[PDB]
Amino acid sequence: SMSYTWTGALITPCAAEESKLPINPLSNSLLRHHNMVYATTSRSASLRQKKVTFDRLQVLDDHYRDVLKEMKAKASTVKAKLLSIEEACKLTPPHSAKSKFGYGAKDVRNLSSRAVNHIRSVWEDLLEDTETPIDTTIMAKSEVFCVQPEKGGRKPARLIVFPDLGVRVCEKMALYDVVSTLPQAVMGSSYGFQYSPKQRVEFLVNTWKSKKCPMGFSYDTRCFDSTVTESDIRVEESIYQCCDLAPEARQAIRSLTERLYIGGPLTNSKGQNCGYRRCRASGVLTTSCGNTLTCYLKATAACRAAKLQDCTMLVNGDDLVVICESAGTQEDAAALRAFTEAMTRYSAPPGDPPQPEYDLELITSCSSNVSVAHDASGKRVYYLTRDPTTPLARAAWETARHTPINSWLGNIIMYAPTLWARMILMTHFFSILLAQEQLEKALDCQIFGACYSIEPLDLPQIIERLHGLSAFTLHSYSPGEINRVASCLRKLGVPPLRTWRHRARSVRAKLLSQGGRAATCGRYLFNWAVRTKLKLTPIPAASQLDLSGWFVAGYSGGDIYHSLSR
Repeated sequence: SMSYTWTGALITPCAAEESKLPINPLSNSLLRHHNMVYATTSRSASLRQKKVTFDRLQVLDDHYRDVLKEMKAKASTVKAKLLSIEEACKLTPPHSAKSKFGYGAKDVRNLSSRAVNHIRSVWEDLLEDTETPIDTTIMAKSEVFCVQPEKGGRKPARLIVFPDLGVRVCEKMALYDVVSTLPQAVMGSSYGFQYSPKQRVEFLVNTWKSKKCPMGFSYDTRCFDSTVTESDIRVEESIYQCCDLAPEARQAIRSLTERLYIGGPLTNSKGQNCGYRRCRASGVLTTSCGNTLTCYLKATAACRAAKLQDCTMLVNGDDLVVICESAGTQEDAAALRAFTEAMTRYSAPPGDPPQPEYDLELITSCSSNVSVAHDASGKRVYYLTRDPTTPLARAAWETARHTPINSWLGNIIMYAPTLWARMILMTHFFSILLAQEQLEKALDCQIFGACYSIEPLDLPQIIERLHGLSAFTLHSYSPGEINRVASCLRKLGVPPLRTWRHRARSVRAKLLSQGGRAATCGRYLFNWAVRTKLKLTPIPAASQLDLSGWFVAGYSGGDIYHSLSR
């Protein structure tokens, strides 16, 4: 079973494609080495195709079946509701790809006559037609990175595969509630997306110390989406079907499984047939949930087969971290080898072989890792950090050119406590915002694949609820962390960290001398940069004004939007 068949037609771009940074003088002294920063394009689509096209052998054993049944039993607990056309319509992102049938995302959210009447047809057809493969578009995704340490080495583009907008709304009607409810109900504390980064670190540590002599590792599968088999996709549906479901929902889920989720024809932006998918589509609603369940399933079964002891996992789509209990250094080396054999049999082979780890801080997953600093009281605080190379490069790109997605806003939020977010990314972007006019203009950023509309004057209260008060008051970061950031600054040509302390005062001052929501941003955010720090007490609006829905589920590739928060 091949993940992909290709006809020969190209993955084409739909417009103009940017690949290098522009000669922009206030990307400037964010970053001067612009040769380092690039964006992926259609040109490298072929290279990705080769990487992502292969046969899939799958051998299921008693462990897999045993784990499946325990999952289904947990799933049998769930009752899932059918969404109405109006509710699914509201979940649609303002700049989601328009339909072939002469209407766009705007028309959907307005409940336009042409849009809801097409949507009803797609739904009715899901009921009348039970097997005809549903069309998708394949495209190259444009992502920014920093040139790889073997001389301008480069990641090729990712392929994004999605059905027409009308189908996307129907998926929401049938599977939105399911996808927001079932993963937690099945996987419990092992479901990553229920955790704020503060809750995430809290669960990591707690699990680590609950161990005699802990041992953890992270597992990376070689292009997970392609490893997912038609069997996997069906096993997945069998889990969904354990929910209490409306009869049309049940049919809709059944049809979407056979007509879309298991595979179907690929069409480029020119209308040409590119070939056929028999693996996971990156851009359907079920992609995160389905991946999270499928990764959790294969891994739990692989642990048992590998005879690892007191495995706890934390799963986030295809990102997988295991914290378990160590039988004596070449104990696990062997046990991981076994684990890897089992994952490989289940059709989930690794990228780089997994390595046992006996220091929590050295384990990296979700691109991130735990580090330690201290807050005013001097007490050791645990926080979640990351190599800043890709965020700092993306920040430079977003300065130089306009873009819907502002990942910088996202990294500030998610990595508020980190040294590099506070000194560089807050300082730089509040300066730009200050000088421009734009402190109130809400911006779109993504958390867990779902886009959010967010006002930058609400970071002090967002940061406080998601990270606590220590996020503004942390100071004596580890030598390892500080050395990563300093190193990353050299590689990119970002000015040294002491450079930013100077800049951060001016920005703080230009923003205390403004008052209001501005004012607050200068008190707590840039407190690290003043000479005799003032005493920061908890913000009022933080609690009884801001709201959930934020760390409930993973929605990557699922066309999901909340205009939640500010």
